[PDB]
Amino acid sequence: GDTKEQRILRYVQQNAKPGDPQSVLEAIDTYCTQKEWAMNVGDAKGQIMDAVIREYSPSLVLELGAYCGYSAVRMARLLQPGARLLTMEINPDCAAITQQMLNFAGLQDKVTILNGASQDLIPQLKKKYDVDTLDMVFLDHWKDRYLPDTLLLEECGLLRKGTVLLADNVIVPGTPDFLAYVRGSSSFECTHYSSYLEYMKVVDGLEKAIYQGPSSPDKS
Ligand SMILES: COc1ccc(C2(c3cc(-c4sc(C)nc4C)[nH]n3)CC2)cc1
Ligand code: NA
Ligand code: NA
Repeated sequence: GDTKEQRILRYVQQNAKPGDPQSVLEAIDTYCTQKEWAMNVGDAKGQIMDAVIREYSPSLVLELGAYCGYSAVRMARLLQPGARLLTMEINPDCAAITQQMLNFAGLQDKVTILNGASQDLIPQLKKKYDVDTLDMVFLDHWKDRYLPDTLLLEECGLLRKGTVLLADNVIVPGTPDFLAYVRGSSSFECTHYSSYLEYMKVVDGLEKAIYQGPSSPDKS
């Protein structure tokens, strides 16, 4: 039984070149803009992601919401040797697509795919995936989970001063609880990157929130 996600993967395999992540990105963006809409960061937002990756040169990245693997390919292709992407995907079939997408792109050695819910997997990272702290987190999963998973990352000790969080769709459909919290909290230094939705003629944006450390207890 044919699914949209299988169709995306098929289009890449036919038209992109194996071992060429850039051709894979172009294939998906072409498919989604010309053939069939799909939840896709798209190339405009993708360039903001690229710039963030290049600026901070993360050695360990956590992605929430891999879907078909476009963002995983986008980020992993800019990771240095020894750098790692951990990506989480709650749907088993999408997780399988993401693995095949990364395999095709030649990036499978840089990426660990975890199939499960963010709130179940995030607390296992220190013990099971030998994580200390994360250099960067990309949020693009269920929008009502941005705030609680950010709070969970903090309390699990996975954030350090300087950790970049980059969150997509903070305007459309919107994550106002997440935005209120990080912008108002002194634990996060925030900036907003506006970008037009490729399909919709509505303005969206990514929020970049840089962790400053835990807030200090009240003194004497
Ligand atoms: C209806 O809107 C959607 C639907 C699906 C998605 C995707 C997604 C979400 C997750 C979740 S959810 C959760 C609690 N932990 C994880 C890891 N993995 N992949 C991207 C496929 C994003 C937005
Ligand atoms: Na998105
Ligand atoms: Na803030």
